[PDB]
Amino acid sequence: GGKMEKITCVGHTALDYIFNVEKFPEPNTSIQIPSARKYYGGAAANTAVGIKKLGVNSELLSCVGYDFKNSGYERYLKNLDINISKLYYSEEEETPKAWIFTDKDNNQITFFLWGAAKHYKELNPPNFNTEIVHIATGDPEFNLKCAKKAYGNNLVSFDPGQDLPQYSKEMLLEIIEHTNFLFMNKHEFERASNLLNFEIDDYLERVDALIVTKGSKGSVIYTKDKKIEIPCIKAGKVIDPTGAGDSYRAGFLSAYVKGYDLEKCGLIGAATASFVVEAKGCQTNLPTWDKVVERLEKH
Amino acid sequence: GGKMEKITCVGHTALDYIFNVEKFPEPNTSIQIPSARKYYGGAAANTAVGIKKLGVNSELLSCVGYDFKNSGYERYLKNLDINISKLYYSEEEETPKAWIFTDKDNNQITFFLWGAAKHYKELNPPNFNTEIVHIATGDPEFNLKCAKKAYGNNLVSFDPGQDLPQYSKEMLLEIIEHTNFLFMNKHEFERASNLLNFEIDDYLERVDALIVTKGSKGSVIYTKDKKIEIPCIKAGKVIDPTGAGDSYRAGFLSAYVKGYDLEKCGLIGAATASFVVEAKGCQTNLPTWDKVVERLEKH
Ligand SMILES: [Mg+2]
Ligand SMILES: [Mg+2]
Repeated sequence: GGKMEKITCVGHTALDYIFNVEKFPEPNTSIQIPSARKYYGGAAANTAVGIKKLGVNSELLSCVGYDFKNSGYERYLKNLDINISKLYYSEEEETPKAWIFTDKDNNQITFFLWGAAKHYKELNPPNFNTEIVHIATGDPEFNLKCAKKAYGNNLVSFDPGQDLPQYSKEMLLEIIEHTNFLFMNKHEFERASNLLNFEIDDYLERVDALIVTKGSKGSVIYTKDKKIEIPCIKAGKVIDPTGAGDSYRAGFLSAYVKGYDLEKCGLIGAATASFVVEAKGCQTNLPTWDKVVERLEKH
Repeated sequence: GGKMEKITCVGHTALDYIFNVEKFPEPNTSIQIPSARKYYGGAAANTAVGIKKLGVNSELLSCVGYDFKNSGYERYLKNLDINISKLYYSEEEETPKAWIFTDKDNNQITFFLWGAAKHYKELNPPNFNTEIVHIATGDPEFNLKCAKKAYGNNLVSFDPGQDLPQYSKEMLLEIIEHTNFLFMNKHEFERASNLLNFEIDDYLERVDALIVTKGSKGSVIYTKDKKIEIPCIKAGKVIDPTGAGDSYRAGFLSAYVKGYDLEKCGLIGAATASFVVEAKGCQTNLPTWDKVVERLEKH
């Protein structure tokens, strides 16, 4: 049939570390970083936490490591009442991590430790009883299994994100054919469209809504019937843009479950993203529902 | 007076992590690393462990973090009978770490998390009762305090290493004036000599032995009386060159304490270095004394 008032987020739960260096080192040189704070991250977790903060029950499906057990992150999620019953805990691998070296002018070079994500290929998705299954970056093969199992039962939301290069023409077409809400940033949309030889109408033969996000230039929602332009919502002061995308999706999907029309979903996504960019870390300044509604009332 | 049959190593104790990536990422891209093994490291610790493996009692003076306590590294050092009574344990900071991203052609870009090394400026050196105080990379101000306190009591060994750029003409002259054995790699020697306007004889007015290491082209020992050429000792197969320098110093200083002439000290240093380069990690393939003597017997 169809399922309950909740959203499942599938994909990375990770610890993000931002290392403030002066200059990237040339061969046979040692530069340093004073300290490196850890932030709770991972696209799936970011989205799940944002959804929960907006008053919608979320559940998380990720592979975590031996250093997740009893650690800051686990207690943090338990304290937020996020259902983590579906987490796979690895005995051998550590939790996925992103080690981000950033310079003095603010140019970022990153890295992603796969770690316990190696386990996705050993696993198969459970049945989902949620209204929406949102598939964020993770293991593409497992993500396709999730889309193909959920589609026609749960609404499927998908954003290929930085995983996009790993999808062949054929595999991308397959997951999109099992997607209800397809989110892509503009660069990724152009790349996907060139790969698929798709125009907008080709996506809309397969999905219910295509949402192209353009950051500071807003977003656009395309359906069969309509093109909806969503403005960017002005933040107070941009400290960290990293969590913005996941937070827009968190807001959009939360609004959808809460029963608003797609335009309002877009506006809530935009308003949500405007909060997260005000602080460092993808989950640090996630807003409540009433705070997001209040900000849209001003803008 | 003078002191006992032991060597104090001052400076970094660190955890080294080598991350095997495909290509360094361009702006707004996510590449990955499958896993990242941890190796026991830090120039001071590397040297102390190498010394101990050669049958000479060593002690370590480093600032370590809250994640050192009870961790792999602490038990490992205790099990090797390395005196770690002088370690400073930080409550607030983590242990220094080196995060080394390496590519497919084998080009390395590195980073050094300062962490608990912030505490050196809060501390002052104890009296040392050892025959040699070896001062490796660390906090230059604390290192100078160590040299100035030890000189004329303990023999002082010093290598500015990758810290060399942090020393002004004046500060470098000062620590060298309190050094008995000065080690430098050739590039660092040329840089130091240009900065100081020193020729070899200028060093020798201040130090007892200047040891210039040239890796695969061997090393040279200069004293007032003599120039001693030390060949490189052929290894089996070079897997990791990272630990080679510290191991040469470990061998050289161990031989010195064991009462051999400087030429033999050089040869032992060379032979020791030939073992460490055969495996990944700076301490993983550290040889015993008899094994080092045996290898020189062949070469
Ligand atoms: Mg269809
Ligand atoms: Mg003098």
